[PDB]
Amino acid sequence: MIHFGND
Amino acid sequence: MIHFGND
Amino acid sequence: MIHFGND
Amino acid sequence: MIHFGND
Amino acid sequence: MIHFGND
Amino acid sequence: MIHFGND
Amino acid sequence: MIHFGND
Amino acid sequence: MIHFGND
Amino acid sequence: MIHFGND
Amino acid sequence: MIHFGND
Repeated sequence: MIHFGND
Repeated sequence: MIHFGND
Repeated sequence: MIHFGND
Repeated sequence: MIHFGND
Repeated sequence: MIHFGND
Repeated sequence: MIHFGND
Repeated sequence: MIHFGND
Repeated sequence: MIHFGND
Repeated sequence: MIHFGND
Repeated sequence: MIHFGND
């Protein structure tokens, strides 16, 4: 997985 | 998965 | 899956 | 699936 | 402007 | 403007 | 401006 | 501006 | 996994 | 500006 952004 | 954005 | 946007 | 937009 | 998607 | 989609 | 996605 | 994604 | 952003 | 991602 790749996440660009805040949790 | 790829997520561009906040959770 | 690919998501452009916020949850 | 591909989603352009917010949940 | 708001863009959900690639350029 | 709001764009849901690729350019 | 807000951009969710790659350039 | 806010950018979620690569240039 | 790769995360660009805060938890 | 805020950038989540690589240049």
